[PDB]
Amino acid sequence: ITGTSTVGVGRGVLGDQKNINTTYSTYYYLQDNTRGNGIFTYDAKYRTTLPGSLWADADNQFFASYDAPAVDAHYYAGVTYDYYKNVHNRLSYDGNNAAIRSSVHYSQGYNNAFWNGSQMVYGDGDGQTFIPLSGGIDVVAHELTHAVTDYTAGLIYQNESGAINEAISDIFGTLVEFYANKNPDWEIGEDVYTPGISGDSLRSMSDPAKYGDPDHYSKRYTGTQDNGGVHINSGIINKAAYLISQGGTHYGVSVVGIGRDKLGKIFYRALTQYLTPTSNFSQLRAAAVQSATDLYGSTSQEVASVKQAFDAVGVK
Ligand SMILES: [Ca+2]
Ligand SMILES: [Ca+2]
Ligand SMILES: [Ca+2]
Ligand SMILES: [Ca+2]
Ligand SMILES: [Zn+2]
Repeated sequence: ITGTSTVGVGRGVLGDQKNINTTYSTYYYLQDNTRGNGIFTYDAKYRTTLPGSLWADADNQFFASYDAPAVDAHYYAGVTYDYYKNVHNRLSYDGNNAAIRSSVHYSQGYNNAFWNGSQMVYGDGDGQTFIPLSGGIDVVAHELTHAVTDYTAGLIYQNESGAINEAISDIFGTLVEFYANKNPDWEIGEDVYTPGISGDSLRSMSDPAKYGDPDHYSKRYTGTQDNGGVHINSGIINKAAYLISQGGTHYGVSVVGIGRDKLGKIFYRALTQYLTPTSNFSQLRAAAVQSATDLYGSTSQEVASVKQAFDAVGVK
């Protein structure tokens, strides 16, 4: 809507206070005009009809429990936009400042968050397995990254290409978590997963096997569930990414880490310049090696580490 840009204050899912960009026109709306064509957050009101109604508030103060998921979805979408703009010089997910839209309070006791091809959607969780999903910055970044992938490589959401699609979202979800410096780690969804259990997460990039996911190509899932194991086989690529950044010896293969910044630069280039809709793991390796070569030279330590990481997880 048309109005005056202002700043409100509220509390997120984890109870932390933060300032959020809003728009004033009779009511204060969760519409951030400071980033691209805007960031809009909607209330789905426990229904499944999307996007719902643009979030309206009477006093620009968002401290009600019902407001929490909206505050975080709005705020973290902004942080993710900042990451892509400042680190990769990319304006929004389409590269042309497309408006970012998110809906919270989707359905009832819904334990998922997703990108539906046009916007992000967040459930409130059942309170046991998950609390409002927008409370996890890696979750929000994971979802917005699916939008970036759709507009670039376009990796089909099935089998190996789908696993790469998933890994890319976990990788950048984690890099954004580090960018915001919000208790960063290499775990996925730890902030909103099982509030009654501390120290766990949905997936682990440092050690995928901790939750039963494969950490080597020889252990890849070949079944039909989960669209050919897109959330399972992503562990193989997540482990490779972790090794490239942090280093380590996996299955007897030693990798010299090159850091998170270079990991991001290599994978962003691979994603935007070399990957295609049907790329498989072997092609991802080729794309990553070529990207590192473009950026650091064929005889660089960076290229060497990329090769070692993929060798470690069995991807030739
Ligand atoms: Ca209020
Ligand atoms: Ca964390
Ligand atoms: Ca995390
Ligand atoms: Ca937990
Ligand atoms: Zn995903």
